[PDB]
Amino acid sequence: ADWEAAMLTLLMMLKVIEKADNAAQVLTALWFMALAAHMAALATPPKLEDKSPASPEMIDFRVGFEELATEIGKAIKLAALGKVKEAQAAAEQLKTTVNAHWQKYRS
Amino acid sequence: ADWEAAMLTLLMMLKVIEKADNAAQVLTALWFMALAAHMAALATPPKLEDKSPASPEMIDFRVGFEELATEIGKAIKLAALGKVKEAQAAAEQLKTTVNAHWQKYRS
Amino acid sequence: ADWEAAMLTLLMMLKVIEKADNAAQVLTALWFMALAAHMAALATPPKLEDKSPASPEMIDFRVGFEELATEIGKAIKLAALGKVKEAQAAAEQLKTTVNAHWQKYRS
Ligand SMILES: [Co+2]
Repeated sequence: ADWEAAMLTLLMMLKVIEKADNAAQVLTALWFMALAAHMAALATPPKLEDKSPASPEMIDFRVGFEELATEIGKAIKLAALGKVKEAQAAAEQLKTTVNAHWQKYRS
Repeated sequence: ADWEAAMLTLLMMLKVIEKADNAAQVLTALWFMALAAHMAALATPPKLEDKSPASPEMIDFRVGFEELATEIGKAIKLAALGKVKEAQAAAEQLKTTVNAHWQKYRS
Repeated sequence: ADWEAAMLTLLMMLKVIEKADNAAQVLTALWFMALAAHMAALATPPKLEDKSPASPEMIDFRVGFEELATEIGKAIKLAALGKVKEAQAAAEQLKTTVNAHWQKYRS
């Protein structure tokens, strides 16, 4: 999928996560977040496909997206070890990270 | 997974999509479709594993499967921008494409 | 994701599978299992990251994880051809395999 679709999916699943009371739905949505990050691992924001592969702007985007995926994985492990509320705290921190990465290349 | 399992998953999720009233279940099933296409990206239909890698039949199969994945991504973006019904219209068009690709190598 | 998170996800989805009466939830959880195996395809158990890439211990781990993924795919095809209960029988056999692979490198 494209960058915008995946970022909106991440925000959607974050909305689904804060309204969760059991780790089942939590872990499900977190794995959907990791899924959306995996499908759009090479996607490019509409803001800057006309940039070179070794451009520091592009590398900024790439490492930020990797950061997203890594933070998702940490929250997934939290939701796997049983802790349904600590996973949601990590999910709100992830929401901060997702907000930043999206608002940087949203338009 | 194998080609047949993934194509039946696509048809199943298409059946789940037309009975949807909110973008949440829609986007969920569409991402499951993209997932099934990602897991079976190198799968071969039972009809023609005894073909060469550069055989135009095989390349036909490959580009058709890529077409499936791309059309799924477009429907996913539609279901991400909020439009739950335009996503279902794109999903019925995708159902046409999925029907063709499956009935070409079903047996 | 990491090995432990993915293995706990597999066990969780196995728990969700045995309580299933329709192939919809079955196939959904099985595809989540294949998803978790795909995300952690290169993950390393906490027990043995300090091993060489060509170490037979590491290769044992790798082929066992591939075995997990393959058995998941077989169960997914069973759950796709309509057979909701034969898929659950294959899922309990998969539970045996998952138990072994997890208890080998759990700590
Ligand atoms: Co992949």
